[PDB]
Amino acid sequence: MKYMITSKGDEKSDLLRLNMIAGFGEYDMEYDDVEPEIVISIGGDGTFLSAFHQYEERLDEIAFIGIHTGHLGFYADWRPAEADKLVKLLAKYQKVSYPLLKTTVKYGEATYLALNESTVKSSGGPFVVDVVINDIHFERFRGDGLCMSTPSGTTAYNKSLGGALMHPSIEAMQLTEMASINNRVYRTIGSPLVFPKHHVVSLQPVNDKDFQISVDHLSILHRDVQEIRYEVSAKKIHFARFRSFPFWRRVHDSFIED
Amino acid sequence: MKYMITSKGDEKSDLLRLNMIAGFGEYDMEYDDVEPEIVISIGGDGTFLSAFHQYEERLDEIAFIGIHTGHLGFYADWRPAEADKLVKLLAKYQKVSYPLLKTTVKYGEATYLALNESTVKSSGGPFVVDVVINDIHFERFRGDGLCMSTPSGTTAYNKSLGGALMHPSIEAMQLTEMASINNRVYRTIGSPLVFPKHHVVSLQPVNDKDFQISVDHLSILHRDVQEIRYEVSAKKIHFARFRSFPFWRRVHDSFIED
Amino acid sequence: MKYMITSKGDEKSDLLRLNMIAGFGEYDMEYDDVEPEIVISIGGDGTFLSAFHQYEERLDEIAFIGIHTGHLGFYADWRPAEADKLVKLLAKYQKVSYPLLKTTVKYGEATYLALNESTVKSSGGPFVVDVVINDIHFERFRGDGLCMSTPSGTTAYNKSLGGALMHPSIEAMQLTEMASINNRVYRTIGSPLVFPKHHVVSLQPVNDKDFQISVDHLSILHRDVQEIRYEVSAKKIHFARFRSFPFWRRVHDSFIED
Amino acid sequence: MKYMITSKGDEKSDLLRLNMIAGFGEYDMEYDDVEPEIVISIGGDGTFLSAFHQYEERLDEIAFIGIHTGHLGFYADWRPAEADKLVKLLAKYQKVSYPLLKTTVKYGEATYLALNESTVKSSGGPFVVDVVINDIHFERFRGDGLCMSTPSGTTAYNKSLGGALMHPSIEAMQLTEMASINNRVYRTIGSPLVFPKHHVVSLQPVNDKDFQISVDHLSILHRDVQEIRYEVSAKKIHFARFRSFPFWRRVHDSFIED
Ligand SMILES: Cc1nc2c(N)ncnc2n1CCCl
Ligand SMILES: Cc1nc2c(N)ncnc2n1CCCl
Ligand SMILES: Cc1nc2c(N)ncnc2n1CCCl
Ligand SMILES: Cc1nc2c(N)ncnc2n1CCCl
Repeated sequence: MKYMITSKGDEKSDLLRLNMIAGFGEYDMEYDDVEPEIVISIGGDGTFLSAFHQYEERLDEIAFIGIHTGHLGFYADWRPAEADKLVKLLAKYQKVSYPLLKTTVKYGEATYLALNESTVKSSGGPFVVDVVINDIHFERFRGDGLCMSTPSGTTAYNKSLGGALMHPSIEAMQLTEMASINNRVYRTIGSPLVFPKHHVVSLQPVNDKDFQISVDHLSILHRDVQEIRYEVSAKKIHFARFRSFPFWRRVHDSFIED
Repeated sequence: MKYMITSKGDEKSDLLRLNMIAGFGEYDMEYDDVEPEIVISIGGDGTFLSAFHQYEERLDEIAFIGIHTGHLGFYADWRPAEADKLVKLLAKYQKVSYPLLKTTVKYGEATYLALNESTVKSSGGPFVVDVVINDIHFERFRGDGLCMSTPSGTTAYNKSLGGALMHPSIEAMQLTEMASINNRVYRTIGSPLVFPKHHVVSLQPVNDKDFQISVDHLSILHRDVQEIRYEVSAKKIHFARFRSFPFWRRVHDSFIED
Repeated sequence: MKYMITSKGDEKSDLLRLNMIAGFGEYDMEYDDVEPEIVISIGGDGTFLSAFHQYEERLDEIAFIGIHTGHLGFYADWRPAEADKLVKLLAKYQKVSYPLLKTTVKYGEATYLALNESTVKSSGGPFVVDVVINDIHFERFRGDGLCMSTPSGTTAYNKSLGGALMHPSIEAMQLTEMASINNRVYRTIGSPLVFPKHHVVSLQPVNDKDFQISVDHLSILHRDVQEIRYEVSAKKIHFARFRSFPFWRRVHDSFIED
Repeated sequence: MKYMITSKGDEKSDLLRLNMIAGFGEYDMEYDDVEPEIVISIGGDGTFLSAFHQYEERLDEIAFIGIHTGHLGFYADWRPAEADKLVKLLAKYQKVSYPLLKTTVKYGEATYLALNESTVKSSGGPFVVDVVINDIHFERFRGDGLCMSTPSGTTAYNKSLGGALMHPSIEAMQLTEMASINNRVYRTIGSPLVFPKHHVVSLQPVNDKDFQISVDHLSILHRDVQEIRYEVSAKKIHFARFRSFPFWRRVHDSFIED
């Protein structure tokens, strides 16, 4: 069974990576960073984000595993001291799948897959877009930007904006506002919105058509934008589970105490 | 097919009720407020709430219809001028189901069914409870109270507390905080929490065991409480749909403009 | 110079109280709980709140001192181990004054002095009041209640409701909302409001005239209420300062780390 | 008495400007856009913002007047139909002063005067700064940015971020957070902070020293930044008042109804 390991790049992560590779060598494991079936991330949730996007074209044949060399992450939920215990079991577990968010941009198409969220800002000018939900004009948003988050991504940027945390077993997506203007003439919903599967949220410009669109940690500028389309992707990320680590326990350890 | 009609009690609602009853008399409809299969509510969402709780023992044999004599409600989504058009079609539509919230209270059991939400406060003293999620201690809440809302109830009390609006096709429940205390020694999650089906949220006392527990508009005091249990109910409320009125359009008309 | 000491009532506070009284006996200090000029509070901010209200008729002749036997409080900012050091200096310091909030209730008058805040709720029914600012109708509030806080009280209940923290050198008062309803027909400002000196905020009923009015920790029901009047009081509480303990440092220790 | 008039540039504003200039010609008024003593703004609060910054070097000799050709603004509080009535009285009123915010940037100094607010973001990377209040380390902020607002500016960007509205008679400044990160290891105060006169709020970098600093509508990038200093300015903007238009009425008309 093929595998590969990505490292944060610091001294602790590179050394932990070489010790796991040496451990897998004692088994029948084959290192292959081209067509792997097991992808291990050593570092933080940001390193795991990079590992996910390096193989988003083969998500159905890959089970991800995360190791946090710093603090407890949501995707990297393995202690460095438990690395050798992980090498044995990984060489012969069950698979756990999380939903993902699809982002489509159209000009005068480009699709992206997000694990945390996808946000839209205005390249310098004021951000004004009309929010269309299933071909129905819902609101004209006026403010800093908007954030569409996955279930597992609600603990990231979505949380800082006031969004709700939702369990990853729910196939849904959540949209939250960034510093919206609300006076007697400009009105937005304010509340976060949770959309189920097969619901399409479209963002359409009003004046400016240049938007700073981000997907997870990748932020790239798009010029002459006609529409930004959001929907829950049909593809899912697969994790390799070896023990019981509930999502609500991960939330407790990351935010309450540990 | 049996039916019944509840009225808000004012002049406009009582007159609209008698005109619909006379219209149903022209068909083969039988008025029966004991074992009805069609329950019509004329007034507001509060009147619809009363109509739901009067027949929560026969939810699987009843399709609800709401008429708003005041402003546009979420459950009463029919104009009074469309009443006669409603009488004809209702006498020979499709059924639409929404999930519900189950509330269990234990002393030293009482179950309730909520359409909007179920909240917990403290009878006078300070409100302190431990929040347990699937037999896991998540947080010790310290503040005014807590609110567990249904999907269709997220537009009510849940919205005023900062909760997210979620589409009723999602079988889930959402918990939100009321004026929580957060300093260097008392810590809550703050964010709203969305729980899927088969997840159990338990509230357990610390000192005071008397709580002011509410279900929709019913508020009753409970003494010597041992545990408050929350989970998505297996029973669903059934609406009779005659036209396309999306939930996100109901949200737009109630909060954006109409 | 006369003095008195109030205790939380537990073992640690009562013992610390008797040791300070014995220390003051070694000086020319006279214990008098009737007409004191120095009032020491041993326990928490709640105990300090009680000590303030026991002598609100002689605020101009009393300098308050707080000792926290538990965690760091905002009004009780002295460690128990620093008690003997406090007894010496207190027997021959400078005075520091904080503004207070005045609350007037009228029926068919009763004035109260608050150190933290004064809140208004509805005795069971829904809470609806019109908010009048300097004889100008500002908004019709619809929700759980309202909270008018002093500058030093903004770190208490006001903080849990989203209010801003303001330095006690600012003679002002801050009003915050409790779970307000905001749809297309009911509209409140939502933002907290900071009022300067000589500004009068009046609350007037709409239907129900019975309100659960609270002042600091005292909560008492009022029937047949005509108006609730708010303004910054002309009286100030006086603290005895012996060292530099800035307000922003007290906020840091209570909420960031310590 | 010298005067000048700035226009939004559209057809309605330019025509209203030429009609007022012709009206002032019938009096002893002298048009001078170099050393004026009366500055009239015709358009919106953005146009008024431009008019303020064009003459921030002569604030003590200038009384500002605003005219809104669109909707009711906070600084432009005169209807276009009341223009001729304004020309007569302005040619022989009382002066009203509002406080301002001072912003100092230091490299390896540049001072700015803000009427609404001054915000700090990170030029691309993550925004991390230490917040120092009167030479005391208060918090290490981690998020999108920070916003320091004037009293009259609290109805603008400060409001969208959750800040409190404060009456302009209070000489103070208010700081609010933008999408802060708060987990078990990163902690900010969250609440808005209101600082009185003579209090200094300093922002110091951690890693990145390039910041996108904005003052009102001007946004300019600063490289190799050592410190960002905030304090209530000693200079005040002067308005020419002809009638009673309370601040709380301006808030009502802009946000509640009009
Ligand atoms: C990169 C990333 N993702 C998440 C996530 N889902 N929850 C919480 N933190 C996350 N991070 C790191 C930001 Cl501190
Ligand atoms: C009784 C009730 N239920 C709801 C609901 N689900 N959404 C919005 N408003 C509701 N109301 C009436 C309160 Cl105004
Ligand atoms: C009674 C009290 N007053 C305050 C205050 N001003 N700030 C913070 N905490 C306070 N407390 C105790 C509540 Cl934990
Ligand atoms: C430029 C500007 N200043 C303000 C202000 N102080 N309050 C409200 N709106 C303002 N605007 C225009 C933004 Cl819509």
